[PDB]
Amino acid sequence: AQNPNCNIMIFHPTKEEFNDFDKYIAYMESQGAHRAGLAKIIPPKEWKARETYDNISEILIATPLQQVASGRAGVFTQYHKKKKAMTVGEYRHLANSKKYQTPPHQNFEDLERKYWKNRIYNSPIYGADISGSLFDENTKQWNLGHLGTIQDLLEKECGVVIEGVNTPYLYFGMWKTTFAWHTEDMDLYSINYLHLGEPKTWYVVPPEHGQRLERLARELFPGSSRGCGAFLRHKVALISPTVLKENGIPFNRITQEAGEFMVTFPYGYHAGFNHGFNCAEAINFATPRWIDYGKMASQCSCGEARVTFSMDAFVRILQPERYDLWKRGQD
Ligand SMILES: O=C(O)CNC(=O)C(=O)O
Ligand SMILES: [Mg+2]
Ligand code: NI
Ligand SMILES: [Zn+2]
Repeated sequence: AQNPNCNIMIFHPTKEEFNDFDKYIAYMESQGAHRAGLAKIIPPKEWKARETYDNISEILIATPLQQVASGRAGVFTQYHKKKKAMTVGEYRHLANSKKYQTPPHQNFEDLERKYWKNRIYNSPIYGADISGSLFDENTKQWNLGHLGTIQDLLEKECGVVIEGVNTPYLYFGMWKTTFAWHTEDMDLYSINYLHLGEPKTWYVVPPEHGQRLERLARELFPGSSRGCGAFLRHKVALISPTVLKENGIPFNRITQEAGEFMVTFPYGYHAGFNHGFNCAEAINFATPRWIDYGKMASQCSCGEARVTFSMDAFVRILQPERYDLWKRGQD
């Protein structure tokens, strides 16, 4: 069995290997990459996403979200308070302000220490989940707006044509902006390209051990767990690496820098934080190997998770027994 310790693998595809996206995902899996839940892909030196980032300031962040924490430093939830619209230029200035800017630090490990010590005492503002793309239309390799769609994959594998669309999303971050512990909708893959700016640190639990994280989470957030049998779908709970280690939860960590891709694999729980002002693009995707995970994915039906239009067909076709309850949670 390849990668039996479930380490995060880093790949350096050549320009030739960068042509065929599906083929390379399958290659990474042949080497055991998916066992970690997360892989990093460093693009060949010949590749670029676009020519420059000099002209992005006028993008609108219609609903910036202030991420307010509750709990203790290593075990907390966050809620998202909606703020007034602002441009990316305005958001960048805010991120760089004394109130929000990254503190002085020695290295990534020092900044990680500072994150986990102090995150809860601040409320950073995240420009998350903005439909759009920063890839140039002429970028033919690993262009996240040009991937094969999940509806087409489902139709190819299973024969059923379904409604729905699959487009990318932009994320504008600042110091301490946080992504809570989650797997993707329907336990899909995700891919995330860090276009510009400061790094993103990731934590990940191997898919084969995801239920260990779920059991810890139920213990640590006992009210939330009574409320919903899949409350991590709410995407609000944080647990620090120190707490995970104290509880024997297998995990790994890695820092993504600008110009690098990360892929999350089906049922790979992940969480993390941004180091300073940055912009990432991400999308969900599927492969043949996903279908079995999609059939078994948990679902939130309590009303909280509320998701895209396109998840309806995935539930309907892959989880017909669950569909009526889930759709009620949508309504
Ligand atoms: O970058 C973020 O805030 C969160 N991203 C992801 O969870 C992802 O790409 O799957
Ligand atoms: Mg612009
Ligand atoms: Ni994710
Ligand atoms: Zn729920």
